[PDB]
Amino acid sequence: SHMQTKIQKYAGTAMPYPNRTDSMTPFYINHLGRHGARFPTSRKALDKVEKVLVSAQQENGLTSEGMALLSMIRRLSRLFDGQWGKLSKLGETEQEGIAGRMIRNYPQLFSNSAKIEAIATYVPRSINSMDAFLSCMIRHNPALQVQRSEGKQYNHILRFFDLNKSYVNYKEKGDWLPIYKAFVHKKISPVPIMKKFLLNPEQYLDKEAEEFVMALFSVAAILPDTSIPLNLEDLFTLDEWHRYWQTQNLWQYMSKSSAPVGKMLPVAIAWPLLSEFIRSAQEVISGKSDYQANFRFAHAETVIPFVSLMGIEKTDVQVCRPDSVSVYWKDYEISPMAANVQWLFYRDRDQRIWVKILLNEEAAALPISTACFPYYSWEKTRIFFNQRIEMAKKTLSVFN
Repeated sequence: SHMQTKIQKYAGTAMPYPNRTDSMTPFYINHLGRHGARFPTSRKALDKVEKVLVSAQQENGLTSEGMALLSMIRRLSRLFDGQWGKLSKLGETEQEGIAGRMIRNYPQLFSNSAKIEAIATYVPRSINSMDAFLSCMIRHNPALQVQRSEGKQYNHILRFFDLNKSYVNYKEKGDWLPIYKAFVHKKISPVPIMKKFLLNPEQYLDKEAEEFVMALFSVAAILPDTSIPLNLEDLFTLDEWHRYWQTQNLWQYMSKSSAPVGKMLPVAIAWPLLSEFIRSAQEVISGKSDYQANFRFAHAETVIPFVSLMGIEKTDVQVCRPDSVSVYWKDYEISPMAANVQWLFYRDRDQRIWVKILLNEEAAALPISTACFPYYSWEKTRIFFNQRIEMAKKTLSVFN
């Protein structure tokens, strides 16, 4: 159903990894993956919902469906306790699927004693995502050679967003914040939603009504990622989900991607990862290294600026009008749960190197020419990426 599939898209970066199917041969794969589907990282939204409903209960202010909602929220509070930020069973099976289709699509690459390396951040959901992925790989071919490592030593290429002080300030206090808040006031109409759950929804101040509804969307958006057999998606109409998504999509765009208000600073900070991608590929191409694949497990704030910095079409657009961002830039197409980028390298009969870019396992486009899409000349692509890195360094030089 197109309605239910649109509602899933409106979960934004909390969308579960989409459904993918099986199916020449690459000699190398260069990979970046976000962790799989996870529990919420913060109790703030759930607490806010429970607090508002509990006060309404003591005021005898709940509708029949509001009482049903409160009972559910108390249950979720018990089920989420001790589980915040953890990879879910669904998150493991997403990684098993991504690895599984890779192995079946390219059996020759991972055959015999092929060599692979994986790295992850120090964050458990990303370590455990790498392990679900690696376990699948080893199950299919126990003769793989496997190097596994993780931790803060990879902060420079996987958590660059924590290391640049101008970006940290921008993320926390930047000029995007008033724009986001104004956009929320325009998009979000709380009274229809609160009318389902609360008697006299009009007695609530606009700000607390907004905050309650925003929190409830947040709880409902993350529940499909937890492997808990409970659902809140029908609380909202398709239009209401659409409006909520528009606000969160704008937040991700402005805080983490190419919005004009960010002056490309949020994108520029990813250049060390793009540099390391090129370096690992060049060493395999030359023979200095003989890895068949490099895998990397990290975060949405790793993937989003990395994709924009590569210049994948429709991901680095600099949209001048906030209300237009949703038409041109879709975070669920870029960084859903388990979002991943794969560079597949090929050698043709004349020994020329070609690369194919997969974004969530579908061919992605670069703003350079090729006579045989989706394959790009590696020479052309490397030069293009090196120019992107040089641009990124210039951008960072203008913000200390």
